[PDB]
Amino acid sequence: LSVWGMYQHADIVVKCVMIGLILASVVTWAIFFSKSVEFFNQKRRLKREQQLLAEARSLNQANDIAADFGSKSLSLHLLNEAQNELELSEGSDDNEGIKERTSFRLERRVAAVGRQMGRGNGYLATIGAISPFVGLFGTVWGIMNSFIGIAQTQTTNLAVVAPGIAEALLATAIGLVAAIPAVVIYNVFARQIGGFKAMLGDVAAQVLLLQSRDLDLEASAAAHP
Amino acid sequence: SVWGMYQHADIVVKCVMIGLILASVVTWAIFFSKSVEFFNQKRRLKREQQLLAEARSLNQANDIAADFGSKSLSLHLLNEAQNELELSEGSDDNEGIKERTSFRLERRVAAVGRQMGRGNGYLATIGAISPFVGLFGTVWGIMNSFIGIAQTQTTNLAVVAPGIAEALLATAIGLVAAIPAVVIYNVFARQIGGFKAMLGDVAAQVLLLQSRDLDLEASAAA
Amino acid sequence: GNNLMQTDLSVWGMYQHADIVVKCVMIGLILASVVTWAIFFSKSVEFFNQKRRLKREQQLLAEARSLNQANDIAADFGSKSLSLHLLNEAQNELELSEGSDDNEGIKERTSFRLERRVAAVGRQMGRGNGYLATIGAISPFVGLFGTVWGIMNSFIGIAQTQTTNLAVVAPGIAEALLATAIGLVAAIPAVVIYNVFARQIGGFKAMLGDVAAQVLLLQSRDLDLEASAAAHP
Amino acid sequence: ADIVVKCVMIGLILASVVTWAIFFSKSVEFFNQKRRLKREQQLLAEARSLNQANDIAADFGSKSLSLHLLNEAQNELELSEGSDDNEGIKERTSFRLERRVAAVGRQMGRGNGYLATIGAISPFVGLFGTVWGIMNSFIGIAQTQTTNLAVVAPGIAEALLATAIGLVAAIPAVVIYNVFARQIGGFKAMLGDVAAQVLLLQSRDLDLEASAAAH
Amino acid sequence: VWGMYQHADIVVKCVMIGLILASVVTWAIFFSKSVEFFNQKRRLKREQQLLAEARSLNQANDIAADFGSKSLSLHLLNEAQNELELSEGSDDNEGIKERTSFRLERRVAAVGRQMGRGNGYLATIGAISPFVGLFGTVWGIMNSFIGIAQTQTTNLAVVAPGIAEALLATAIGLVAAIPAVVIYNVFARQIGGFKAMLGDVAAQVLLLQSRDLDLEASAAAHP
Ligand SMILES: [Ca+2]
Repeated sequence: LSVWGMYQHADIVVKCVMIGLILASVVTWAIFFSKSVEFFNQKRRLKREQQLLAEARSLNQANDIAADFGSKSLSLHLLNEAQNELELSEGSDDNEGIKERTSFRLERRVAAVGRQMGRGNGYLATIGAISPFVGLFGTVWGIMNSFIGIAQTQTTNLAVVAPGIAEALLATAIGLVAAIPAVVIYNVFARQIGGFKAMLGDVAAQVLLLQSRDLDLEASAAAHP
Repeated sequence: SVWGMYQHADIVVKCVMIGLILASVVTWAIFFSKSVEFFNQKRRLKREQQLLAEARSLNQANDIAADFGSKSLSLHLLNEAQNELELSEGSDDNEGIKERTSFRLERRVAAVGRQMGRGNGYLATIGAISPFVGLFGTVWGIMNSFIGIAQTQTTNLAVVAPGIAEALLATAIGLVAAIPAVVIYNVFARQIGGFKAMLGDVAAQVLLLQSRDLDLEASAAA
Repeated sequence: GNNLMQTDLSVWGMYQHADIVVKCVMIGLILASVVTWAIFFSKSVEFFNQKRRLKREQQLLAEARSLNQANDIAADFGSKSLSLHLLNEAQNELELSEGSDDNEGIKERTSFRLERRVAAVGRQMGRGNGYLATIGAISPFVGLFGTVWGIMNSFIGIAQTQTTNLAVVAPGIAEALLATAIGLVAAIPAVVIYNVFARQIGGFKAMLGDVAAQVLLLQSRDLDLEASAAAHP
Repeated sequence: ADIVVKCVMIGLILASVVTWAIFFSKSVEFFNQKRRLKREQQLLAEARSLNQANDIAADFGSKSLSLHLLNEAQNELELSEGSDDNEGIKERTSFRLERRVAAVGRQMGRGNGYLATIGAISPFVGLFGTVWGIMNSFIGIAQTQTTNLAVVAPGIAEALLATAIGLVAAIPAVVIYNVFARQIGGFKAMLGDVAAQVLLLQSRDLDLEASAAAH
Repeated sequence: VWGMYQHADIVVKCVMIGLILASVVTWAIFFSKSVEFFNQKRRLKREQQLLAEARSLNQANDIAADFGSKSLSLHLLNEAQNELELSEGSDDNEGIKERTSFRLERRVAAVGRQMGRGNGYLATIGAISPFVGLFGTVWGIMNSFIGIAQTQTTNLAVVAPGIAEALLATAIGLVAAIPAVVIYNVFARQIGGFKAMLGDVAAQVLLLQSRDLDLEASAAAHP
């Protein structure tokens, strides 16, 4: 029969397989659309902030440039951690310590943001990996039930069992149609999350470089009046 | 008709089905016990991390964590650092203290990570060998099918059907055992990674407090 | 019953034995093949030229016994020269640090900068290889979809028209298999080209890291020799 | 019958023999190594200085791992006598202990490769056997001319036996391989723990000594 | 297997000849790189044993003098001496140490990379040989199904040849794929071990240099 009349004419287990695979497709495309608009906005904002800080030339100038980036700015956050470390460290003779403590801080928040970016990629990787074998389960179960049928009666003449076989194969087709776009989407999102991490670490590095240079130049100006 | 499929079938395939069945049960037991364990451990650690965010020195962190409980992971990290300070008493070299402390604490995070994945070994091997076992069953079934053609001498469809049915059942059960073990192993591996990361953040907070405090004490003496 | 009235057809008459879905799988796979080969031909000449240029720069700078001599060597390398960019970054760090007492800081900052740049370049080399790895990964399974859908249609044919024989849905079965065959032919060159690019990119990264390391070593040694000559005249 | 099918089957059973040899011998090795290290680490728990750790380990047996790590640290101190730079000693000692620990891990892993591959490829040489046999059968039905698969069916069943055996060979290879891999993991952690204790003792004693010498 | 491959299809003839060339390449790579790794690891193991006796960099240089021109150890020692000569006149021994370790660990990496050469081809052959064999079989059964119609009968004898050629493609695909991947893994493991040993020799060189710098500095400070 049709693909439709072929679905509900199948075994309850095979029905389950087909419906589950279709829902998997829905989750794939939902994740795709939302995360796509998200990454485009964040990448634009970060690129803008980064090129504005490119001119910074000191850490206080960078703070002045970043003042209006918004409270949700990742650059503003990294700059604020460096400022927080300096202020907590007021009175210390050891600039190496400040530098150490600041690098540890920035590198850790960058890492954390990357871990936010990937939330949901676990579902994509899992769907693309497991969908073909789930479809495969469906068709194996369907054809298994078919052959359990042919030796009961017990028949010959393949044309009689053909519909159950076709209905079973539809399960594998749906399994593949679910997996392939999941795999593709997973690949692009991995590439973009990597690129985003790289950009964010670029800003964090700008911050550390400014802080390091500032500490050294100030210590030198203080040692020789 | 699964109970009817169960022994309608060959002794070898009875073995395949029962063994794989057990594989599934151990898989899901592991899933439920360790999964609830991870929910609880994560919830407790996240709470302790919030309370300790309010600490502006190490002594205050120790005061905040005092009543965290006997098995608290944050309390263990703080105490490891306190132990290094106590053992290093009288030393002029704060770089040495900092170094020794990080080494100890990071070495601790790793170990906690190692014991979270303790059950994962079983999952990894089950998902590893379940298709093999399954495949054996199905290879057995098709083999029997040819014995039918040989003993019956009639090559119609009704003769080959039992072996094909058996074989397919073995493949189906092989998939049911293999797939969840594999994805559960991956989910647990991810959860362990995030937990190691959170715990590493608490250790980081401890190290930063100790480093800043040492520097400030040394400057107040100069 | 005896003899026949029928026959089969050629490649164009096989195409007539697939449904609309399988026709799409085949044509889409073949276009996929075209993008793999365009990627290959475009990136190949690019990589070759940059690799020759960099190889020359690296051999010439390997002779530099000092950071000043290295600057003289690279003087006219061109505006787009990667080596010249690394040297200019080291010079920039020295210049931004003018007035500082701490040479460790300069060394630290310079290494942090240069290593960063090398990594970025690697990323700018990897552009498009994701298309290759993805094409080589999923093309055999796109082909498999074609095959599964085809045999499904064949079993529908067996079911509506009774009895059996074959001869009817047999061409459709052959066409379905053909879809997997085309899938494999799409996957293989993608996988091989991809491996070649992974190797060549690895070597290019090593060459850049060699230039970068030579720059850092010259800067480190020169800072220390200057510091020692300033302490003890 | 045929020829190569039976050689696939025998080569698989040979592979099984190798699997079992590795299993028994490695079982002994890992269990004795783990027991020795566990005790050594418990006894070293008490030492309040590097010297106290050497003295405790001094009768561990000549092949003890803990005693070797301690002797590396002691050797580095002895070689560096006369030196005013304790950061150097520390550095050198860590480098040594890191290398030595790594090398020991290398040795403990040896032979696990054979398990990994036997478990990986054993079902495919099995498959090769059946494919070869059934290929022979189907050149057989091409010869003469037959129908009624019943003539060639027993040969085809014999051919499948080769895959069956391939899977049987692979299964224990794979399990033993996993068990031994978790073992190598635990052991590397234990060895790193003793190494770490050595480094901490030496570092702390170097610092308390340098301070007391200044004042 | 003689008349057989003579009567086959041109495409399947291509998959077969390609697969067997893959096989010959794997075994050529295997024999040459096998003896090469054997000789190099013998040489290095002897050198590491002999250098374990050095109590300083000069003593190591005397031990290594006749190691030969192709010796990796001599290369490492000469590199470390070169760093000492270029830094002559510098008061900063931290710098010297830093520069030296950086150089040696990169030389080690480079040797590893140079041995990783050609293992790529094994990795690629082991990667695509199942795809080619599998293509062969897919083509074979495709052609057998084309065979049944026309003549438009089922039976067996015209269905059997396509089955025979497909199975042949699988078999030769296995014979090409399996040894290529196994050899690739064995060589990757050997390369890892050699790189670790070489790093061990390098570390010996670094430690001797470090200790000598510190002892010279101490003998100058407290004469
Ligand atoms: Ca220092």
